Amino acid sequence: TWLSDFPQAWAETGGMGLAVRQAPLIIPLKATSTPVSIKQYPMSQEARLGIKPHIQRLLDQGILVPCQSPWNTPLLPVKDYRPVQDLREVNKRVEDIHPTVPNPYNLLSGLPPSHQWYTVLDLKDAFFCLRLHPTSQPLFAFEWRDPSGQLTWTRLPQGFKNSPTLFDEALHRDLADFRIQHPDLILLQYVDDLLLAATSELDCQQGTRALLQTLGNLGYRASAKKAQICQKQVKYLGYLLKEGQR
DNA sequence: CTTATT
DNA sequence: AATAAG
Repeated sequence: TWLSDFPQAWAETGGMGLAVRQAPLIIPLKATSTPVSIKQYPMSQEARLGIKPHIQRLLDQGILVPCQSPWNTPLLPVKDYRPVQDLREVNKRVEDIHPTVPNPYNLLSGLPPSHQWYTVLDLKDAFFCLRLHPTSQPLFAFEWRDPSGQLTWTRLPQGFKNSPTLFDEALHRDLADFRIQHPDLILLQYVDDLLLAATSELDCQQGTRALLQTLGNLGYRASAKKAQICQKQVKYLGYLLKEGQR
């Protein structure tokens, strides 16, 4: 099965990803920025117990680490509890980058009628596959208490304004060669949502095998549960792709 | 929780 | 002078 043939490619069997070819990211600040330390609003025990096992898993995975930082932003006290960091004051102090992710409408314009066999993959915990340079880690620090200090991220965090664009650009670099090796396949990338299109069932099977092999080797992980493999009809970016339509 | 947006 | 999102 698709599961068995590519253990490394799937999130369910390959472990947490890590994009091994990508240098740890340095996050430039605006020219006038200085650190902001925002106090953590008190969190109820209910919310703290809800959040706690997620924090512990991330610590175990090395995605969070202890730190002491002059930066601090709050975790939401009401966040099915999973921690959500309010990074708006950090985002304001980080230098802007050009938004290079295409909007879905334009992206799908590059899908020709000749290619009507589809594979759709979504990468699991995509931002977390990208390492942050140690110099940039303190930027994203927050407080954590167990009724005691700060933690921060060692990977590109949720809620950071440039994460989608930086991920999209990193994956484009990592999939550049795949595109060159498979000139007859169509590959659409929208941050962590991928569409592979081919002219035949067999070509789509072979391409999908090569894409999974490649993604796994690079350190990314796709959702086996959500995967739509070699169908003439798929759901991609809120559209139903069918009979060359939409 | 905070904060931007008829 | 509810709303959606970090």
